[PDB]
Amino acid sequence: AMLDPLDILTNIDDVLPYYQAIFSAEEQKVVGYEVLGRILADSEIQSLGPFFLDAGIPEEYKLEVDNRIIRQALDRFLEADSDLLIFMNQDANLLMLDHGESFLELLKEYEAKGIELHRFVLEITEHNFEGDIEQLYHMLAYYRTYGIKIAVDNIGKESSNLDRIALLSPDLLKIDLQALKSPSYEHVLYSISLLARKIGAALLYEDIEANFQLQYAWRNGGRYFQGYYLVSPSETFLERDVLKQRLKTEFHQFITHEKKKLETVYEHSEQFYKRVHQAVTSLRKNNLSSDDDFIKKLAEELTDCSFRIYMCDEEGDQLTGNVFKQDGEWIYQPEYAEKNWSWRPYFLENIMRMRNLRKGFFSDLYSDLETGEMIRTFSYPMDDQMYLFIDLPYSYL
Amino acid sequence: LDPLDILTNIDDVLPYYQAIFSAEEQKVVGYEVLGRILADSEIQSLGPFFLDAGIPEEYKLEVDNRIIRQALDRFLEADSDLLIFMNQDANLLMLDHGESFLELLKEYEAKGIELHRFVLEITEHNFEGDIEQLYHMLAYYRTYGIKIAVDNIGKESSNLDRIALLSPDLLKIDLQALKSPSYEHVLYSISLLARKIGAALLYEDIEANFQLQYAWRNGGRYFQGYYLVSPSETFLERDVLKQRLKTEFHQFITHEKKKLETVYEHSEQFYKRVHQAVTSLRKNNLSSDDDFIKKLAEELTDCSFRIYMCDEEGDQLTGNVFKQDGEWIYQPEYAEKNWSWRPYFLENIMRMRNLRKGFFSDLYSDLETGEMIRTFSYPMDDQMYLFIDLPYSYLYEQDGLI
Repeated sequence: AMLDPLDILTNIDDVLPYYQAIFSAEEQKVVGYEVLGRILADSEIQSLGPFFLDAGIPEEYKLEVDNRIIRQALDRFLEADSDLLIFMNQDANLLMLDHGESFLELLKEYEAKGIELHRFVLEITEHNFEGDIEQLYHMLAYYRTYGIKIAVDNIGKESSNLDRIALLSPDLLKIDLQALKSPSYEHVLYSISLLARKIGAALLYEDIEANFQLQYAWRNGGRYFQGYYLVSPSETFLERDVLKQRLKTEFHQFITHEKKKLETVYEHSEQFYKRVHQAVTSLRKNNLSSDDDFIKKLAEELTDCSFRIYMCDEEGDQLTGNVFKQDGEWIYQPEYAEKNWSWRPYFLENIMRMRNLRKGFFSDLYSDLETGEMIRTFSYPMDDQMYLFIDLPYSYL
Repeated sequence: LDPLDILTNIDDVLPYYQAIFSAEEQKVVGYEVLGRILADSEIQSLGPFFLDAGIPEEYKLEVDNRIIRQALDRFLEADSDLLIFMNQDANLLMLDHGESFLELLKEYEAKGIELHRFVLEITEHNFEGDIEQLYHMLAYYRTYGIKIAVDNIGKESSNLDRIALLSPDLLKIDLQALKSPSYEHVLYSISLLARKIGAALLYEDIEANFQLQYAWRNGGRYFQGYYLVSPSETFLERDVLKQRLKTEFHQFITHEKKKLETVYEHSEQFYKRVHQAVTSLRKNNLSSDDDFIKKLAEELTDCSFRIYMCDEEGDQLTGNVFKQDGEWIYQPEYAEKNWSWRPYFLENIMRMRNLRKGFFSDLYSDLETGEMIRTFSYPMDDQMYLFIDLPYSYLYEQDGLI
């Protein structure tokens, strides 16, 4: 039914490369192309994808096929726009058979012909590589001295290891959104983008098929985009501005969606600090020496929109019980009035921030330690080196 | 030790324990259950035995069962709120889909140990089986209130997609490896994801001061190691270490307070320098934006290497001015590029437009130059925004900006 190894090795002259355009967030333009293996068989252009991913095929015959596709690709690039990036898949297991010399030579051959080496983006999967990371790293680090870029593919799929990835110090991380097709996957992208920001790697999102995938990509550090939604593979290079208009309008909308969401959260914060300021000022006029009193009085005076309320000093010591709210009613929890919270990620920073601003503010959304529901906590500066804290549920309106 | 010396002396086998410490109170919250054998009048590890590949599972399970039962017996005497950390081999566990082990757990549920006190530590590094099959029985175990800890995070088992899918109650981070480089960045991203999904961090193998320091500054909720308390055969007083930890953390707090304010102070003094420069250069001067930054660059020559301006939506209003090998250059092509996809970009505009002050970004890697930098963001008139990138050569000669 489908292609046989022998169908390809017999018809090696029919083999050709295809190209898929990669687009940028910056200029919403064609930044480069991925070179893909193809074959014209029985009046049909079909994929060499499985052929290269088949372990039954002797490796020497693979190189001879890949060699032809690459030489054609790079010939196409010679007579095109000289700043285009060239995205190529290479098997690191196959590449190591000679320490990547013949491949580097091939690339070195094209530099002399007219292609700067820094245009080459070499796509690789670290979890398919057997043998020492240190041995591979030095090769790629030697590769890097010529400006050859290293992309790492299929992040977090089978034996994917963030530590071995970070060490390879890649120029580019390739992310597919297949495990998105579901609440928790956006935190994964969020953490990845921040990691990539620290280690100095750009994010390319691939296999973008629908509009929501492009949005998720754009709002999680995506610098480069690829997929059917943008452009399918073809044997011809496209105009560099094909999708400029489409994408310019689509990004403006993302920008606008994101700005509004920030306005809302800020608006609700200012309109919450108001409710808390009035209550704090109106009740700190009455007998509540022990701070434990004030809390259970404050919890009642908020519009049934609290959760947990407690006070701390500048070194994170809780000198107040908890006033937990379950089923729209109070609970007093003296037990917690002896804990240190300086270990919590942003705690100390906030205390400091509150002595400068002299204003309250919300944290970002995070999972509540005891319940597990998404919350924000409002921090309020009290008189005499003290700080009020208010845990606050979803707002899943 | 021969596996035969262990198997025929199955009676000498015993559990040991290592305390795990709370961050809030500085007290013991549980004990990891460790396997030992008294052989030739000396306590020895059973680790080199549970690792051995030529010993059939029949026999590993026989020993494991003896240890666990003795330990849960010991727990039945101690405090009713102590956590029980048991490191269980996923392959051994999955031989019967966890059935028998859960059966073992239910028996002690019948004797008065609430299932929510159990912390099942899993190591997915070793797993030969179907991975979503394991997560299936792990999700099932959770329906009884059992807590799930994932092991070797950051190093061998460092996959975000997988942590999130399981969403475990605990992440155990080993700190031997520490003895920022790549590793600290990986831990940092894991730390964030954990705050978002509700997994507490347990730092184990703490055997020095800088490791305890590290755990505490990096969201560590629980701590374990030689530095704190070595493994013994007996439970300790629950406040055994409260005083040593209480003061040792105060040093950490004061060192961090001092560290946070020095950065904050520098940002303040930086803002004043830039405010003078802009207002001075812009006041009574009729020249365009691109000409303005070229002049700003020269005024700030000693502390920057890139300067450019953008509007409310991230559109760059100017080309770049760029300092390459000590001489400023002008790159017009950067005009009209959009930066809104960068993390924090729209958030920062929001902050500037409401705070009406400028500020330093945190340390991040410059994509072009390849060095750790900081960017300074400044709000100007007419909803315009100024960005000044600082070179590593400037940061390192300032106190505390790395």
